[PDB]
Amino acid sequence: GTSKLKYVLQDARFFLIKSNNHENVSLAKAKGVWSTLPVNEKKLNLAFRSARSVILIFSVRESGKFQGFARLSSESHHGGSPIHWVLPMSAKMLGGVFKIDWICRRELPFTKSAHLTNPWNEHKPVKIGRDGQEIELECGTQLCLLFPPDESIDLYQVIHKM
Repeated sequence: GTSKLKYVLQDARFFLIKSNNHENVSLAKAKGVWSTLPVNEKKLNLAFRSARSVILIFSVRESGKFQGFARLSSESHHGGSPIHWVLPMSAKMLGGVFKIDWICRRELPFTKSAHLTNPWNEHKPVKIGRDGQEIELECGTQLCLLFPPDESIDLYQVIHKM
C-alpha cells in the first residue's frame, strides 16, 4: 503493498462523484475521462491547481457501493472526441472533459465504510453526499485504503505525473 498508494494520496484532495448509471462509470473506466456539470467543473479545476493529487471517488446512485477511484491528470478541456454519456439532458450541459488515471477499479460496499464520517458534510457517513461533495483528507484517505487492492494497476506512472 500500500506504500505507493499512500504516497499518491499524501496531502491529496478527495471528491465524491455520483453517477446516475453504471454505463457512465464503465465509459470512464475504459476511456480515462470524466465530465460533470459546470458547478463541479469549476470546483475540480480549482482543486487540480491547489493540490498534489485530486481524487474522485465514484458511486453509482442506488448501487449501495463505490465503483473505484481515480486521480485527475488534467483540468477540464473542450473539443475532444465526443463521449456518448447516458445523460439524465444534452451534451451542451456538461463542462469540459477531465482526463483521469484510475487507481482502483474494484468496488467497495457502503457497508464497509460505515465507520467513516465526513467533517465537510456534517460528519454524516462518507457514503452520504451530493455529487461533487468534498471529503476531508483523513476520511478520504481511509476510504481509499478500504478498497480491495487493484493488482492490475501500477502506480509508478501516476507518481511521475505528480
